[PDB]
Amino acid sequence: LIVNVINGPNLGRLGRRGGTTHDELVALIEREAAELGLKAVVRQSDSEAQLLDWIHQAADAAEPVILNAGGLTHTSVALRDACAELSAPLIEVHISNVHAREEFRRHSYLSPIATGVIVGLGIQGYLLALRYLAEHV
Amino acid sequence: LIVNVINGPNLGRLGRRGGTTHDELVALIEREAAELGLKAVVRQSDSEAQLLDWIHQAADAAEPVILNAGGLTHTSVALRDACAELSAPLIEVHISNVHAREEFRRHSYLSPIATGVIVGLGIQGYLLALRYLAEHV
Amino acid sequence: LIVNVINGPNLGRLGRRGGTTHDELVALIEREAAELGLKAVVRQSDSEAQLLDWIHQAADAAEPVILNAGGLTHTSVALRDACAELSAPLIEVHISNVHAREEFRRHSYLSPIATGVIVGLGIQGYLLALRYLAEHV
Amino acid sequence: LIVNVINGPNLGRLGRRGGTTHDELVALIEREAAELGLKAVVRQSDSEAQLLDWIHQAADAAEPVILNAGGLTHTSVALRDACAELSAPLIEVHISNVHAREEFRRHSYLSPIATGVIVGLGIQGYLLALRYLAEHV
Amino acid sequence: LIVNVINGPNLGRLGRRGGTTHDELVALIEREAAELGLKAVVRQSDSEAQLLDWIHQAADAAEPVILNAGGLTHTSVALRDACAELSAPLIEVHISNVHAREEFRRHSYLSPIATGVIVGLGIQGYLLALRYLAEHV
Amino acid sequence: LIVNVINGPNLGRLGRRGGTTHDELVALIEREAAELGLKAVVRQSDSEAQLLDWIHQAADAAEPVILNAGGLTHTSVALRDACAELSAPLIEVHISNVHAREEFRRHSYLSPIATGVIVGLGIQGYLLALRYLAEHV
Amino acid sequence: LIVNVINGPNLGRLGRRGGTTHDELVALIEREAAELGLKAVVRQSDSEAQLLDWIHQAADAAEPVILNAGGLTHTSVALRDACAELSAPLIEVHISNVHAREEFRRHSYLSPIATGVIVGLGIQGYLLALRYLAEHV
Amino acid sequence: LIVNVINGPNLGRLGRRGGTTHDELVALIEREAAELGLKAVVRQSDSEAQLLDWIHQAADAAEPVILNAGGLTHTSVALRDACAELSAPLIEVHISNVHAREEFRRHSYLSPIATGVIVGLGIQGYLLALRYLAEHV
Amino acid sequence: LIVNVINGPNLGRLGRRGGTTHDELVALIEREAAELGLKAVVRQSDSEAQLLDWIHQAADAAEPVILNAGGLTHTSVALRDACAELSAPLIEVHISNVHAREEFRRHSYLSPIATGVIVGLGIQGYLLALRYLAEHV
Amino acid sequence: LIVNVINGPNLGRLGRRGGTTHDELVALIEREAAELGLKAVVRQSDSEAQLLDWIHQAADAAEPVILNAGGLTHTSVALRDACAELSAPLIEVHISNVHAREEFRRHSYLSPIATGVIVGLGIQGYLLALRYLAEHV
Amino acid sequence: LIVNVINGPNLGRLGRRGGTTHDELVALIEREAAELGLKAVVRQSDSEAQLLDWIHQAADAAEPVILNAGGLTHTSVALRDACAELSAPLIEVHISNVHAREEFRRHSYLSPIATGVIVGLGIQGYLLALRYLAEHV
Amino acid sequence: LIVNVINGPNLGRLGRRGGTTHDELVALIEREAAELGLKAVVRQSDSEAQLLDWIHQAADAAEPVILNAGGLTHTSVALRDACAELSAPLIEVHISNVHAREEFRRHSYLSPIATGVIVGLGIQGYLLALRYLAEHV
Ligand SMILES: O=C(O)[C@]1(O)C=C(CO)[C@@H](O)[C@H](O)C1
Ligand SMILES: O=C(O)[C@]1(O)C=C(CO)[C@@H](O)[C@H](O)C1
Ligand SMILES: O=C(O)[C@]1(O)C=C(CO)[C@@H](O)[C@H](O)C1
Ligand SMILES: O=C(O)[C@]1(O)C=C(CO)[C@@H](O)[C@H](O)C1
Ligand SMILES: O=C(O)[C@]1(O)C=C(CO)[C@@H](O)[C@H](O)C1
Ligand SMILES: O=C(O)[C@]1(O)C=C(CO)[C@@H](O)[C@H](O)C1
Ligand SMILES: O=C(O)[C@]1(O)C=C(CO)[C@@H](O)[C@H](O)C1
Ligand SMILES: O=C(O)[C@]1(O)C=C(CO)[C@@H](O)[C@H](O)C1
Ligand SMILES: O=C(O)[C@]1(O)C=C(CO)[C@@H](O)[C@H](O)C1
Ligand SMILES: O=C(O)[C@]1(O)C=C(CO)[C@@H](O)[C@H](O)C1
Ligand SMILES: O=C(O)[C@]1(O)C=C(CO)[C@@H](O)[C@H](O)C1
Ligand SMILES: O=C(O)[C@]1(O)C=C(CO)[C@@H](O)[C@H](O)C1
Repeated sequence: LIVNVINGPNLGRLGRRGGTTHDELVALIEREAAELGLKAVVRQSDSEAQLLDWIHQAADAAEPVILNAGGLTHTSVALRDACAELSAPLIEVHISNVHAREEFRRHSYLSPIATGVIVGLGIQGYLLALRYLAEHV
Repeated sequence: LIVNVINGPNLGRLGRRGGTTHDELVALIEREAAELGLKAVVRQSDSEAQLLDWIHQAADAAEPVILNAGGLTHTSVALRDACAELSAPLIEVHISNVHAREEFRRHSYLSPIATGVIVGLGIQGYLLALRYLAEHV
Repeated sequence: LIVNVINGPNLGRLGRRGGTTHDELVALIEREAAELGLKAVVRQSDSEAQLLDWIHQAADAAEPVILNAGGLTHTSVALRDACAELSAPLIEVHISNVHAREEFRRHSYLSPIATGVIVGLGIQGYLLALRYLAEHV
Repeated sequence: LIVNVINGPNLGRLGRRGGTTHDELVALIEREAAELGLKAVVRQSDSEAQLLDWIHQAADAAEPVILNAGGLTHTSVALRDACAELSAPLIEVHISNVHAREEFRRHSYLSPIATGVIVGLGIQGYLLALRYLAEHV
Repeated sequence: LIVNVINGPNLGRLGRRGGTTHDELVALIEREAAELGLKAVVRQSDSEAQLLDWIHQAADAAEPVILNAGGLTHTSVALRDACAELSAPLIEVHISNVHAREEFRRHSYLSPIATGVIVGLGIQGYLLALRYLAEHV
Repeated sequence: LIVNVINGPNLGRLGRRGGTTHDELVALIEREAAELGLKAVVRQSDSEAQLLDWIHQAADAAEPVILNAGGLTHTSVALRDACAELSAPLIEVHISNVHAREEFRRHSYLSPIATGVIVGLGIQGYLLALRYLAEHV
Repeated sequence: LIVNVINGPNLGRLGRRGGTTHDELVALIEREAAELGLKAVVRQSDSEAQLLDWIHQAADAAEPVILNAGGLTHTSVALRDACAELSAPLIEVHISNVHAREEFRRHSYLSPIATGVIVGLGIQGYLLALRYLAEHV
Repeated sequence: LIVNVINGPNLGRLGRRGGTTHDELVALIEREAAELGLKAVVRQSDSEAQLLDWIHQAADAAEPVILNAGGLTHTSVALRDACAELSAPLIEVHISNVHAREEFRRHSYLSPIATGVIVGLGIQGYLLALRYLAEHV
Repeated sequence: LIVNVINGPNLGRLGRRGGTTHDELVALIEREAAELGLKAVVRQSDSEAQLLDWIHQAADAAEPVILNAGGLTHTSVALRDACAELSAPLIEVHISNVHAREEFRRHSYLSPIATGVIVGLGIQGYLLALRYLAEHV
Repeated sequence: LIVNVINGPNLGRLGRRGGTTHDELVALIEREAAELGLKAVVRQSDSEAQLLDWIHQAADAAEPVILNAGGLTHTSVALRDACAELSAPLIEVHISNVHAREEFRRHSYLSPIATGVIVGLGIQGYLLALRYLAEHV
Repeated sequence: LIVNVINGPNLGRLGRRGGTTHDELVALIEREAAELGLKAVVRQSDSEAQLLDWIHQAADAAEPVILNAGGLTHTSVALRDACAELSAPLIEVHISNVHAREEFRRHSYLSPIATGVIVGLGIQGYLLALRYLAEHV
Repeated sequence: LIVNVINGPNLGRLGRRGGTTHDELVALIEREAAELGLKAVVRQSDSEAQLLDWIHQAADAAEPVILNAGGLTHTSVALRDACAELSAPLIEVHISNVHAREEFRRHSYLSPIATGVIVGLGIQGYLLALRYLAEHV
């Protein structure tokens, strides 16, 4: 019924970073989420402690999370441990294809405790992640 | 307009392997592909040489491929080299979450030369992969 | 009651490869298997897709497998995934002592999902593998 | 004519460790060894220095050894160097399937200087190891 | 005379994470610390920058620290560098046994610049850490 | 009610190795163990086979063990396998901070099958280990 | 015309950490920067999210950055990704010689996407970094 | 007198893959092989089992092989084991310079059991390989 | 029109090292190079600085190089950097099959910046390398 | 008062290698060194033995060295051992950013025994290195 | 004045292992040690606990040790820790050249805490080790 | 009858590097070599090409070599290949204990093709190496 979309560091910068901005991204998600009969609560923070607080809320609330954690994907165990609490499905999103880049990008602390992972499908990955969650209730 | 869905070894065995069989899988894909205005040509082979021949056809034809190559994902460079020819988008599909399993499963020769990757969303990954390709023409 | 003996690539070549040929090997197994009150269905293929099809049959049928997969032992995850289905015991056979050779030979994708492993006892390993299966029904 | 069965540390504890005890194990081996026309001299020690002294005796005497060295398998070069002297066949036995366990268990200092290796066939591995030695004189 | 107990990310969640909550934990520490003739100043933050500021205070003040840094243990050099300043003893605490879990958990940037480490003794580790500090003034 | 304190090689040498000797150590433990309402049975051996025999006794008896195995910590799988039998809690003790020394010292075969680990708190670690066991019956 | 000097965690502590404090450091930079005809905007934060926000400003503004990111150098991909946006030159500064210390300090996520790197020249590295930027406009 | 030229997977695709096709390649080899007084029997297959059967024929026949095994070079031990039988010279051919590409391409299971290796000289490598074999009878 | 053949350390010793000496080698190359319509300028030095000076000349002159750098192949980046300047083709020659020897021999700093590589074809590799260069002008 | 600038192999080639030649480089250094009140003695050699002899002179003389050792940076321990003697400061210079290139370039035997390191600031690094040495007497 | 020669496991077997036996070895050492004005106390044990007890005696007594620890060289930290106590010189002896054998033999826990090491000079290494100790008092 | 003592780079510097100089070293060797009935031809060079030329002479001449190759020990394959020619014994000498230093010092390309190795016995190692060669003719 409710989905939490959580974006980590440097995901404010889309565009600036042919560029669809985060404000547009929120717009998209929220539209494609109203057709699915869902509500999308989309947030972005550069602060790990903020991201954690949001994932705590989703844990207590048992609402599924769609998480594009940015560069913390590859480095953060604190984040992963907060994700591990979640009882509702967790879906890991990457806009770029990470496996086509630096080799250090090919490890994710989050993948192994997520339900599943979408990578390289761009902005639409978010929308697809939504559609998975709609069809699994 | 046309999408090639290609399944590698042991993907005949779905079910037998709560189990949705491959025949059902073909049924699904072909239905969700008719709503998208697409045609889905879905095949499965245990033979690498067959898989290659199908990817050659898709290369010459420039039709996008959705490829769940099975255990050849982790081992086959021949396959990857055949995928590399493709001019149309390539999407890598995994039913199980591979990153939640054996560590050797977390390397894919295909990922780095694919457009993108879906993992752990089950049978639906195929359907989502479709939807990406529809929205990108 | 029935045992499947499956030999992978280059195991046709025994002798040619002091040499007991595969035809002799089949002869042996089938004799020592009649004394044990068993039936031995012994096959050999250079084709992975064939090997898989045979292991599929043994999976559906729930008949134990004795598998000397050759050089695919060290490289094939597809094979291992097909072996993983088996409900009846799986025994991995190696004629040569693999640990006495190249270091890459000392990893087997099959070992960890087999019941057990015989290595370096030559042609007789097959016969011993039989005897294990007889005494465990 | 004579076979030395040598068990390393913690192999006294079988049972205690559905459990067939070492005393039963000795009983087994000695019975299945009388049918083969062999004599089985079965010993067990937690002391490496004792194990070595027994392998020295077998070296001087040129009597084949069946050796389940326990956790010293994975760690001991001293043992391996004592085994290296043997002129009669050496067979390495493991009750559990070692490759199905911790990854550190998948290296054996003994394997490369043994004639061959049996793993995961339980208590019977000893009996099979016997049968190899009978048929090779 | 004064001890600083510092808990890192996700240590607010004890219980929720049979569960003794952090508020209970603070209660414990502060009780067992009054019997030892000590004062326990116990804090928790998800923010690394906050944790650092607290460790700066303890550095300037030369008051011993008991630090359970959470998932930052395994990843943070910034934290370790702040701990390195401390002149009073530093004790690293882990509730779970970390060595019994994922292999990446078995490296701690903090251990080598701590006085010592307690792991897997649960909530009591904190109390024991206290008792070390009491007996060493 | 009874605790087994077991010290491995070179732990006789405390002092000789500002030095509190083992005889003093036994004295300590036995005093702090009488206040806790416990009995401490403290032994030390340079012989692995002896250490194993003591851990066998504790296994059969189901009495908790406090084990400082010395340099066998880092090398011995035989020891670890004997510790694995224990049903009562096992606590691993290190006097020095091992993580502050050679890098090879930072792996312990014992840690992952122990209840927990104390490191770098000196002689007192033993006393703290006691106190854990008292409070957990 | 304008240079951004950005210092990461624990760089407030210079001195306390023969010690020239950060306030002195700012004093220095700002003096040697007025002789070069430049303006130096020098900031320090323990918060990664703050550091990122400052690097975002420098990215949008296209003003060169001199960045001593502290312990986040060795661990942070989020930081590196924010640095990657910069169009103006980026210079990485280290006061201590990092290659003369722990081996983990010899990898920097920042180096490969920086213009260049100064290491071990102490406080003056900042001043030299300035002088590079003056001579390259 | 006779040379076997064997091409592995995806070597049908030359051109399609400035492009000289395989049919042209066969044409070349067969021309430059008639001047050398040789006969060239050139085949190509995507099927490993076919490649093996051809190498078996060359083994029995003791006719030298020129082998460009494609992506199976880097992955196949079965192939290597079939090549190992050959008594006549084996020459490994690569059109592209493999060492100038992905790092995984820089290991060949075939190289160590070949007579020698040609890499990066393009289509002509085949012709040079011929010329070696002519001058060595 | 002109080819530079450059041999590194210990290549004076051919023969001494069934042995064709370097003087013979020069003789060969110069003969097979006159039939190809080429001129071969063949040199050998044990001195890296000399080898570099010769490769500098070939760089300035834009004349192709055939380089058998000896043991500097596996160790020298200085050499590789000098080879990198060359605009004319560079061909790496090895008399022995290097991949059939020590594992450290299987890395070449030169391979990745060469046009191509010949290995294990003996003295003739030089002659083949010539023939490549003739046919590519 | 005197500074030794020492350039290793292939640093003669600047320009040839938009290009400022070594002769220009010497010109620069010597000018910017006269303003600093210093004398710059700048040399370049492709010969390691020459470089060593120059560093021996600087060692005996106790005059600081600025050393851009070229490709010997990454490979030479002999050089590093000669640098280790120096009592006056040693500064390591790299024109290119080495960390932005091949991964093997990111280890320097010299860095850990140098005072400090400048990398990627081009020709000016030399001038900055000078300025460090002037301000530190 | 007194030297302790200590031989580890399997060093009883010299000869049996052209063979000079240990009894001869003791004879040698004791003769060449009387000419040097020394006394040689030569012992051998397969038991680590015995070896340790002897090294404890040499530690307390401050008499130099010549130690050929056999296969415990490569595996034993307990031994190394006992050797670390010694105040008198420790010399590590190996009869065979260990670096010419298996790669695992090329690490010695003892080397780094020994005064020095002799390897591959056969039985005489002992005599040379003596001569070092004579000339260093 | 004749022994070649060859010292590599930076071994001129003994003393300067309590210091016995090389001139003294030559003096020593030549004295202790006259008592042994030998002649010692002792040379030192910083030039690898010189060292090689000397080892070539010893190869042709079949006179044993005592080689302390300095930092080229750890890096040079060219040297090792020149040493490999020698028919007379080769003894590797190190003054310092190399295993007590940097970890990169614990690999020697020379050790595996030497007769044996002396390390950490200082200047006397040379004299002992002599004595080995005297007693082995
Ligand atoms: O582009 C993405 O999807 C990505 O997850 C985001 C960031 C941050 O921009 C990067 O840190 C990741 O490597 C990739
Ligand atoms: O389940 C999947 O999606 C998967 O791609 C398929 C197979 C084959 O069943 C496995 O070989 C892969 O590891 C995972
Ligand atoms: O000899 C065997 O038992 C073996 O399994 C078979 C082959 C193929 O001959 C090899 O590929 C294996 O390494 C070993
Ligand atoms: O169970 C076995 O066969 C085994 O060899 C025995 C021990 C000791 O119980 C373990 O140390 C080995 O890992 C496995
Ligand atoms: O449970 C612990 O003691 C621990 O330190 C805490 C966290 C965070 O909950 C984890 O990140 C650590 O891996 C283990
Ligand atoms: O000091 C300890 O606590 C320790 O467990 C003991 C020994 C043996 O003295 C060492 O072998 C260990 O590395 C550390
Ligand atoms: O001293 C430095 O220049 C340095 O960049 C700073 C810190 C933080 O003090 C450390 O984290 C770095 O390793 C080194
Ligand atoms: O181009 C070649 O020579 C090559 O051997 C062929 C293929 C298959 O095209 C690739 O799989 C190899 O990496 C390189
Ligand atoms: O034999 C060769 O072709 C080779 O290039 C030459 C030398 C030097 O003899 C060796 O250093 C190389 O490993 C191999
Ligand atoms: O460009 C440099 O600064 C450098 O030190 C020089 C050389 C040699 O040109 C290269 O060998 C180094 O990798 C980088
Ligand atoms: O031969 C030796 O000198 C040696 O130290 C002894 C043994 C035991 O024989 C081996 O375990 C060592 O690897 C080598
Ligand atoms: O001191 C030695 O014996 C040594 O061989 C010599 C040098 C060069 O001084 C060093 O390069 C070696 O690491 C050690």
